Amino acid sequence: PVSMTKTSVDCTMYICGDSTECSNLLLQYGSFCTQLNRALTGIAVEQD
Amino acid sequence: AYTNSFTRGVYYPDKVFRSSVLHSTQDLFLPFFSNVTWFHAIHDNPVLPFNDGVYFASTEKSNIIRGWIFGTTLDSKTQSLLIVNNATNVVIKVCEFQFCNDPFLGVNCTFEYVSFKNLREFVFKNIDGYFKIYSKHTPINLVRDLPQGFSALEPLVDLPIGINITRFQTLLALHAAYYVGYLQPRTFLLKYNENGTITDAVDCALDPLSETKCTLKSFTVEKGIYQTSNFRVQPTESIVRFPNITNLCPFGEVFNATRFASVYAWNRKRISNCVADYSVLYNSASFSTFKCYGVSPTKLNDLCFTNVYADSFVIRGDEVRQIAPGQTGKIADYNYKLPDDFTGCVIAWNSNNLDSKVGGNYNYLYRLFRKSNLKPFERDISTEIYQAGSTPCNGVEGFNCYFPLQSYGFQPTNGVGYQPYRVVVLSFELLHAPATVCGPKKSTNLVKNKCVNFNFNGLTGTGVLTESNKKFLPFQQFGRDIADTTDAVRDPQTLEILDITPCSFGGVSVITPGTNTSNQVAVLYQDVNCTEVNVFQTRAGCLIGAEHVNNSYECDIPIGAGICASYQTSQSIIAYTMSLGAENSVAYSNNSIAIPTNFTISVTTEILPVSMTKTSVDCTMYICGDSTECSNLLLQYGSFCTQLNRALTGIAVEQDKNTQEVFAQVKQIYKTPPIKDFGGFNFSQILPDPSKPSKRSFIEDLLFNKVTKFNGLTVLPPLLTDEMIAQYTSALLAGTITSGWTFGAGAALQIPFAMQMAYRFNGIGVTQNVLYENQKLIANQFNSAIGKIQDSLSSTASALGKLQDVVNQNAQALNTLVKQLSSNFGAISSVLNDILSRLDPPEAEVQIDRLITGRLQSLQTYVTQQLIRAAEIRASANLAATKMSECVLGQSKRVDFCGKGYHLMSFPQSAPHGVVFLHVTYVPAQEKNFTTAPAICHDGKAHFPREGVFVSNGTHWFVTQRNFYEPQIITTDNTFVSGNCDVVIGIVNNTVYDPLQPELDS
Ligand SMILES: *[C@@H]1O[C@H](CO)[C@@H](O)[C@H](O)[C@H]1NC(C)=O
Ligand SMILES: *[C@@H]1O[C@H](CO)[C@@H](O)[C@H](O)[C@H]1NC(C)=O
Ligand SMILES: *[C@@H]1O[C@H](CO)[C@@H](O)[C@H](O)[C@H]1NC(C)=O
Ligand SMILES: *[C@@H]1O[C@H](CO)[C@@H](O)[C@H](O)[C@H]1NC(C)=O
Ligand SMILES: *[C@@H]1O[C@H](CO)[C@@H](O)[C@H](O)[C@H]1NC(C)=O
Ligand SMILES: *[C@@H]1O[C@H](CO)[C@@H](O)[C@H](O)[C@H]1NC(C)=O
Ligand SMILES: *[C@@H]1O[C@H](CO)[C@@H](O)[C@H](O)[C@H]1NC(C)=O
Repeated sequence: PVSMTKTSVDCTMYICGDSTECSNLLLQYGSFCTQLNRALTGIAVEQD
Repeated sequence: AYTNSFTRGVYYPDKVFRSSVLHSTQDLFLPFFSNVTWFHAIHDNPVLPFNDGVYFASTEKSNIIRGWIFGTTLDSKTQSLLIVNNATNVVIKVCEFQFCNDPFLGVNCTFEYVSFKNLREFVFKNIDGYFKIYSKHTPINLVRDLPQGFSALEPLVDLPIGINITRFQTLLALHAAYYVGYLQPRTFLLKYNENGTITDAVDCALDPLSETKCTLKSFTVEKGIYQTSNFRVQPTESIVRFPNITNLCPFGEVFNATRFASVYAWNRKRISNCVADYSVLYNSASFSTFKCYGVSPTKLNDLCFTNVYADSFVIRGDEVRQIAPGQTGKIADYNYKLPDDFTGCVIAWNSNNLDSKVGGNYNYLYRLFRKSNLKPFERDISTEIYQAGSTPCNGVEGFNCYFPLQSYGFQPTNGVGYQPYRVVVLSFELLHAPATVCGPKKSTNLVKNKCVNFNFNGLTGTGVLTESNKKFLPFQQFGRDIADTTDAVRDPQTLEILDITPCSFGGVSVITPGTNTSNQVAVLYQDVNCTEVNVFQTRAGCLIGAEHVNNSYECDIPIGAGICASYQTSQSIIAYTMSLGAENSVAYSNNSIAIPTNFTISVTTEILPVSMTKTSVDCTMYICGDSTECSNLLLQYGSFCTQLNRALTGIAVEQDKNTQEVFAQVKQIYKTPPIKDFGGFNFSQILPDPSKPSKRSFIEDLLFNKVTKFNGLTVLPPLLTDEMIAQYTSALLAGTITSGWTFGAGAALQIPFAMQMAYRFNGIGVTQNVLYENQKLIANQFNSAIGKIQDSLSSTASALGKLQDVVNQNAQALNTLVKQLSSNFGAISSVLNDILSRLDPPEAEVQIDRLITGRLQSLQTYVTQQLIRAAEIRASANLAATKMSECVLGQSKRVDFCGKGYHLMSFPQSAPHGVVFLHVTYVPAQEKNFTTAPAICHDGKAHFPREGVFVSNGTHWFVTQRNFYEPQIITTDNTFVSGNCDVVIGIVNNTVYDPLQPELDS
């Protein structure tokens, strides 16, 4: 295997999809969405 | 009259000093380069919407504009402020002043305070009751309109009025040029300088440039692809689909029955074919207590449940808290037990008057004695006499004989907690029965191929509703997927299978070149079909902004599905099928050979992250910095942070081990000779310069120059400082300049650099004779190639990509740790001295525990992230150690392992937490077509070369090495005799000249 499936799983919509209140409570955790999205993006560009 | 609001309107969201740091906040500013209205001051004061604010600017020469009135009615009906400056006093009052018929200044008194060449900007506003006076006076040389320039707008005075303003009217002076920008709750990338003046700002929700600007946290964005947010097709309307129920449900019957059951025999009234509004329930104010455990106490009317139970039984006032999960007592253990996962809602209204006889209500029973505690939602009708003592009864009294059921005497003369009630615990359940009890919300038509807000029988979501062929059985109602989410539903009014699929969604990514190159904007909608959104549709999605090009180019900013975007010609953004290269068919046949007549020595900079900043956090200092209570509460987790400290110190020691394995493979001190008579190969740019104060290379100096805390986490200094890392690199360079591969294995053997290149040439199967034949030429090419390294390494910032990105990666890891010191994690504050200094210790274990589980989980993500990052660094560092061992400390025969081309050697160069290798490679340049045959037959015997390839230019046959055209006549010290000419295909007639033949003939 040279690559996995290039999953681009977004933090806010995966955890609180189609929701504003849950995304507001989730951004109160600080950066976990931005380093998780950067981690998935780094994974995707790593398969590329 | 419209104006481009160029740069004006930036103020301080807060007045906390910051330096060389970019803070992002949500606040009310007007957008940059936006549309603002242009006014004159001849013969205009309409009441504009100050919905959340505007920005004022004045071109003034005689002080005509002098005041403002802001408010919601602005007619002394509400509290409205007036501003006058009578050349000596500043007067800002909201008191009941006499305003004129047309409000001007000449040329509810609760707030108890009673007393061109100039651009004036004033923003009077209210945020949370603060009245901020924002002021700035700025000289200019400009007359046409508002100037282009940056101006921080600072607060001066905060006054206690706290006034609603939704629309405002300017104040004139009778015997006003201004601008109106509608502010929005937008997020803003703000820049502070070291002197504390806000020098720039970005409204970053405006255009793709600014969206990249505040997602990359920088005012200058590199050319590339960046995901900024998510695109979701918003529902345009709401569809409600409920069964065609026509009967009002007897909820009022189980509230207003002539009699209610006891807790000994409470009823299960099961409900189907009903409409439940609950609006009459909430409109009734009779509820004494409403402890609604599974579902919201207020938000229930729109919700639909599958089945409901009315568990009506009468119990005392002090016992109303015992109808709860986890509660115990006589009633909770002997009469009615609720499960710990009870999903429902408990009802009890103020009801002393109805289920209470004036002579005593005697018909309600309860169980006070039982040998075992009862089960959740079971019904026990058993009347067996409870066994208390020792001897049994044959229906008599005495020992072991009381009736286990006895009744309440309900009289109005009882105590206030002992009062009778019509408590009726409507034991709601959310199960997955056929959903019947829905709020009315009259239905609408079934839309197709358009995602809207649907609520099918209490099940909500977003998606399109299409017809399906999915053959339901008549009892079955809902569909599920492999991921057990809802796949199909049946419309409960018309019996049709409705497929549910959420519409096209996805993150938005942005194509943008450098801001130092362009400001042209582009957006990408991936996996969206170009209906629901100079528009291009591809397999990757809907691309808006770039014109589609049938001509194919090399990929610069990747898009997806083979599409790539770039910036070219007059320049513009283009979209195209990306090239896989130049379309170059090879000139194959059975007899076609290509061998290069010319070569070049190319040098490639394989730069490798070998090491990392030895970050080490402290259980005390980082997690619970200078706090005895928090350090104790972290040791409450036991050895947990101790293996974290062990792991981080392990990362430090193995980083030292990586550096030792790549550099201190050398056992001695090697120093360069005072003369650099290196056979034409000047190394004073790659070798340390004695004229330099620190003995490092010149290219290392540009690797130190062009490419380059105290708050609980420290950095450990390396065991190897930068100067003596440079000393080890100088040692490795010296060993591979005067000693080559020998000092890697054993004793230092002095070997010339000409010998190293000549023998390294042999390694890749090209003969070393070419090197001494063109020594001056390749000295020129290699020196100028190192000069091209110097030029590229000094000109392009992208040449340091693989170390700049990793040093930045560690920087963002540390920076996210730093940002968790702002993150609250559910605690009310993020600074630990603040949270400890204001919380009493018993609730401080709770607050500190939330903060440290958040801090420790973020630190856990951090330490695992650098554990896998140090695994990547250590994999690339064992790669670097084998690279140095086989490519510096020896010659590698691994093709394409030491950069593109036939590897010759490599030159270590120290760099900030990394190694730069100067891999010299052999790359062929110019080639010719020749005719070739597998073998040459000479005297009935087939001939094969020991080294090299048979070729012919069409006139004479030659044997030549596979990577350089050196034609010689076929000679038996280059070929050998084998086999016969009758078997091999493609063999040609020739003669093979034995070098022994002229010796024996002469
Ligand atoms: C900020 O303050 C320093 C300190 O006097 C001053 O020298 C400088 O000119 C100011 N302005 C800047 C850095 O733009
Ligand atoms: C109830 O809904 C069904 C939908 O199929 C419809 O055919 C029927 O006429 C409706 N009846 C009333 C009284 O609204
Ligand atoms: C995109 O929408 C058009 C509009 O009708 C349609 O013809 C085309 O099939 C769609 N593309 C895909 C991949 O379904
Ligand atoms: C082959 O091409 C290289 C390219 O620079 C040149 O330096 C060299 O002199 C050429 N050799 C011959 C034999 O033409
Ligand atoms: C050193 O390298 C420079 C290249 O800038 C060259 O001009 C000079 O002749 C070299 N000196 C020696 C002694 O090789
Ligand atoms: C394949 O090789 C044979 C023998 O060298 C030759 O006769 C034949 O023409 C070749 N095929 C082509 C397409 O040239
Ligand atoms: C030359 O090659 C041919 C095959 O094409 C072979 O039959 C013959 O014996 C060879 N030698 C000669 C003609 O001397």
